[PDB]
Amino acid sequence: SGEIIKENGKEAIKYTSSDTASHKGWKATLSGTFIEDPHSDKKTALLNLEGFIPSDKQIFGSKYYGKMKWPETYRINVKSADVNNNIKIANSIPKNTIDKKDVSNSIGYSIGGNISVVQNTISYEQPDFRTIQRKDDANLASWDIKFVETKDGYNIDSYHAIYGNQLFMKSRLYNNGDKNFTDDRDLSTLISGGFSPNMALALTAPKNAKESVIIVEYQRFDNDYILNWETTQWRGTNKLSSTSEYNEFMFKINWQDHKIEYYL
Ligand SMILES: [Mg+2]
Ligand SMILES: [Mg+2]
Ligand SMILES: [Mg+2]
Ligand SMILES: [Mg+2]
Ligand SMILES: [Mg+2]
Repeated sequence: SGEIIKENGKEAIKYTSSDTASHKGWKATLSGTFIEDPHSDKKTALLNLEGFIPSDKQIFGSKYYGKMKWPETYRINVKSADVNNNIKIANSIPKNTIDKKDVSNSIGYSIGGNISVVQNTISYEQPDFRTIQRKDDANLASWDIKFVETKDGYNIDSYHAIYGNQLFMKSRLYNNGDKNFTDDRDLSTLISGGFSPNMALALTAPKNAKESVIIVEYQRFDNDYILNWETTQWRGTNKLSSTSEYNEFMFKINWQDHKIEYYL
């Protein structure tokens, strides 16, 4: 069931697998390309994570008061574990910090074992946010997709002596509280809808490896953007929410059978 790959007069065999899991609208699809390379002294799998984390944006309020809960940071952790601590994340994308709305890069495998950043390409959008790769070691790759500023240039630190933080304030003078937040069509899709992460990595294993595990951890840190009517105008305040949300998905990396298998 393997396919021959060729490069510079050398050949190897590749195998593909994928599995997917979801819970409460949070989704993780982990796809793999396993390489059995006679020209390398280890085994490698390129893994591609695609998923979705709902924004859970919510608005509450009344005539003089409003609260908008919104996602300030999405955190994605991908952890590798195995009983003999032999299997390592060799590299992962995206790297460093990316402020561009469209994130796109590739991780490639060369026959002989070289990994460069057979290929896996990632792509996602992050309007008004940035991606910070916060961890990149042998057993953890982690990324924060963190809010930067609205198109109007308001951020979580913005402060006006009268209006406070105007972050998602629709009008200084008008509207009831629950009707005074930025419309969905004027918000980043990461706030109105959610985030669609796409990250990738390369795992390296000893030749005799039969199984390991990948754990995908999703965390969404919410903030509360609050409006209070102050006699003649609205005043906004942004703070950390007292709640955040978390979901994780574990996948067996079945090196022996070249399969990715979600653990129920
Ligand atoms: Mg399945
Ligand atoms: Mg470690
Ligand atoms: Mg500015
Ligand atoms: Mg909504
Ligand atoms: Mg844990």
